[PDB]
Amino acid sequence: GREQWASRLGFILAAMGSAVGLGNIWRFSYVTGENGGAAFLLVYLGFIALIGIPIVLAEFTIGRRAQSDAVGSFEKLAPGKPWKVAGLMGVAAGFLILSFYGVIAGWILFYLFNYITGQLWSAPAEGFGGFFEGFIANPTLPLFWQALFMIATIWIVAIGVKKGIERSNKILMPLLGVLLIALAIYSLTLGGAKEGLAFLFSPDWSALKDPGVYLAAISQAFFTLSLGMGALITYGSYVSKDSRLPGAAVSVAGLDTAFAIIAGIMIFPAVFALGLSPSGGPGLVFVVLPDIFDSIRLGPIVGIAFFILLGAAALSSAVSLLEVPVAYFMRKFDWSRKQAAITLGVIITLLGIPSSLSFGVLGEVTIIPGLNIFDSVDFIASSVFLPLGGMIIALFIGWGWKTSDALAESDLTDSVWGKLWILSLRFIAPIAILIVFLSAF
Ligand SMILES: CCCCCCCCCO[C@@H]1O[C@H](CO)[C@@H](O)[C@H](O)[C@H]1O
Ligand SMILES: CCCCCCCCCO[C@@H]1O[C@H](CO)[C@@H](O)[C@H](O)[C@H]1O
Ligand SMILES: CCCCCCCCCO[C@@H]1O[C@H](CO)[C@@H](O)[C@H](O)[C@H]1O
Ligand SMILES: CCCCCCCCCO[C@@H]1O[C@H](CO)[C@@H](O)[C@H](O)[C@H]1O
Ligand SMILES: CCCCCCCCCO[C@@H]1O[C@H](CO)[C@@H](O)[C@H](O)[C@H]1O
Ligand SMILES: CCCCCCCCCO[C@@H]1O[C@H](CO)[C@@H](O)[C@H](O)[C@H]1O
Ligand SMILES: CCCCCCCCCO[C@@H]1O[C@H](CO)[C@@H](O)[C@H](O)[C@H]1O
Ligand SMILES: CCCCCCCCCO[C@@H]1O[C@H](CO)[C@@H](O)[C@H](O)[C@H]1O
Ligand SMILES: CC(C)[C@H](N)C(=O)O
Ligand code: NA
Ligand code: NA
Repeated sequence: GREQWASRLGFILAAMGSAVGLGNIWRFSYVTGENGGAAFLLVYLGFIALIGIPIVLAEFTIGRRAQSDAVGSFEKLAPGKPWKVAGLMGVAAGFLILSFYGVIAGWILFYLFNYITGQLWSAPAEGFGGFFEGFIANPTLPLFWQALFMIATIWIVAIGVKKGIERSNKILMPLLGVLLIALAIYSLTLGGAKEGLAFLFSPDWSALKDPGVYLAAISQAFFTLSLGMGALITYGSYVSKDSRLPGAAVSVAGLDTAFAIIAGIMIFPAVFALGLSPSGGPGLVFVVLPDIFDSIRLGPIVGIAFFILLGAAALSSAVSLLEVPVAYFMRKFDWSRKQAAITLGVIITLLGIPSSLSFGVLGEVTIIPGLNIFDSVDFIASSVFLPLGGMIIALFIGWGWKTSDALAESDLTDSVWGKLWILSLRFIAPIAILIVFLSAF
């Protein structure tokens, strides 16, 4: 006797809460900026349409049918089969992603603290770039704020699905978009819009010759949709029978893509107006936006709101990440929810400490050749486990299910979409993923 979404539309809300977070504004902005912009944008969008939405629906189908955890969904639906390797990577990918996800979310809480104590209202003596660099170089200051965020994440997973995950404030997410739209409009007036919008919407096709622009595009697409980290199989596993999955998948992926494109329209016109380079790294939004808030008379109020709402959004995504291992360890080892929540939460926190330290004292240490600890874990998680696990998931429903079962449990029977959906999982998605791995590696 396990959990289910109490309210009807609690599923689409929780799935949208998982998808929308730091990946849309933080990671989308610097991965776009260091990949040329528009050409990477057209590739990232095509991957969302032809691969992302089929696998989003695929993960919902596996979860609802099996009614188990990220790994248990494969033991039940296909006993004794090696398909379950897709679920182990997702649990592994959830661990790795949440370790450094909490670091970036700690930067959010630190910036929210400085606008609340009036510290960042005016520009600091060293500039917003120098001020940000001083903070992420500090060894222990970020570990405090990352631990604070993890406590909030541990608290909400421990409370439960019905009492915590489903009980999130549902007005915070529309408010973030309303604030992103208004910051998009304002930044369009800052004078770098012609250069910023050509960067984002006028393609330089030369980038299409680098096999790294596809892997980066497929990493960002899986990352931003919470694909391949066992998150959508778990949330699907709390879903009842009379649930229309296809529209939920299109609604999850469509709303998520709107946030990224509005985040891009906000950031890159602001990047060029400030004279900076769009290849500014993970601190891109963390250096651009405090400068933008300073050019507004009521910017301090804008900054408090922007970091509360984004902070609320990062919290709901991190809650969906920790629930994947939490759900797994409850079944495998009979741990209670609170037991698994604090145990795996404290652990994942300590795994993120080396990632946090790589922006400062550990800045020189490299794991993967050419990449520090943070870039190494992000590469192993985003660029290997998510597309591979995402590829095994597609092959799983494509060649491991009776067609009638797939279309039935997906609510796509006798549909032109159901024929194109099977086409995606059987051929297009696993073929294109394998091609991107081969060219890039
Ligand atoms: C028990 C409640 C405690 C809540 C936390 C209060 C944080 C107060 C921080 O204020 C800051 O302190 C600095 C010196 O300490 C000043 O230089 C700075 O100008 C000021 O903005
Ligand atoms: C619960 C909140 C915890 C906040 C902890 C912040 C730790 C910052 C310590 O300051 C550091 O002290 C050194 C002297 O030892 C200086 O040389 C160094 O310049 C300075 O960066
Ligand atoms: C409900 C959460 C409240 C907890 C507040 C924790 C305060 C952390 C204080 O650290 C200090 O913050 C200063 C900013 O003013 C920095 O200048 C300084 O380097 C750093 O040592
Ligand atoms: C980093 C450590 C911080 C983690 C905080 C975890 C708080 C867990 C609270 O959970 C709930 O507390 C109630 C107490 O009455 C129980 O009745 C209920 O069953 C339980 O679900
Ligand atoms: C709900 C949507 C809110 C959109 C907010 C857009 C605010 C943009 C204001 O820009 C400023 O406007 C002045 C004239 O209006 C100019 O003199 C000034 O140079 C310009 O920088
Ligand atoms: C809020 C939505 C804004 C949509 C912006 C899409 C238009 C991007 C076009 O970029 C460039 O604009 C320059 C302006 O002259 C042209 O010279 C150049 O040829 C063109 O490539
Ligand atoms: C959010 C809605 C945005 C709509 C998409 C805007 C399309 C911008 C078209 O740029 C075009 O790129 C070409 C390079 O291939 C140039 O040849 C051409 O001169 C230039 O105009
Ligand atoms: C919920 C809305 C969040 C976005 C708000 C957009 C900021 C509007 C900025 O307008 C004006 O721009 C001028 C810049 O020159 C300032 O001098 C002026 O004082 C400021 O008020
Ligand atoms: C769960 C998290 C990775 C979410 N997909 C994001 O875009 O931030
Ligand atoms: Na996202
Ligand atoms: Na979220």
